[PDB]
Amino acid sequence: KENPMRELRIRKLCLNICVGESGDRLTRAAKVLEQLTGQTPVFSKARYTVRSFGIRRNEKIAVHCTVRGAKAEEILEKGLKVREYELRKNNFSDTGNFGFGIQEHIDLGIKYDPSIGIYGLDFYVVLGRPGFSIADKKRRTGCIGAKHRISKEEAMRWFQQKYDGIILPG
RNA sequence: GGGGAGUUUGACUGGGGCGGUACACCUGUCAAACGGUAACGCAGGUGUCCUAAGGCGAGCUCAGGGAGGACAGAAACCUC
Ligand SMILES: [Mg+2]
Ligand SMILES: [Mg+2]
Repeated sequence: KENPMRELRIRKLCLNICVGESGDRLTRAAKVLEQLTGQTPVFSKARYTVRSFGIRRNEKIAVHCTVRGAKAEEILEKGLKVREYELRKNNFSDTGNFGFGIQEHIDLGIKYDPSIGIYGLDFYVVLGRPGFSIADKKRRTGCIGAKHRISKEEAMRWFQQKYDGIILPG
């Protein structure tokens, strides 16, 4: 048997692009990201100052956004279609989440505009389960127990069964 | 305008002088489980800075570590 609603569902999908310098490149990356995600993304300032990468304290160097639900699985479907539903054993974290990256963006269904240029990005997905909001709600916060959490094997099974993908070793 | 006049040229202090400030303040210890308690005892700090680094209210949680993610690495950004 099974519990009808202890099943696995994706609860958020995070997209980010880290360009490493503020300016026209940054705002065009924000533009392509918001065109892809249908909503305005946000800028993240540099935490520290390191001159090896040519960055300083508190300038926007990356643009990221998060999605839930319908648009989340559509974007994830596009990304996995680009990655031909192929992932590696080490692509999955110990907490049940996973992710990957796309070297360039116009392949997943984005028209090439010569002005904006080309940009890669990182997809990440946080596998969830009904009741995970306990860990972050305000009134009576608590843990999510031991049985209810997600492990690497469960994430692998969910990925290979729902999206009929292949986990090549590596 | 030392030609001439009057006067002054601190204190502390293992003699005085040179050095130093133990000369006004602050922290720990000395200090002997109330408080107080000495030495040129020990380790140090002060003559500032702030329109917010003051005053309320709201919302968040930090250092670090582990596991993941294109360039990305020991270190850039995202997630748990
Ligand atoms: Mg005389
Ligand atoms: Mg006594």
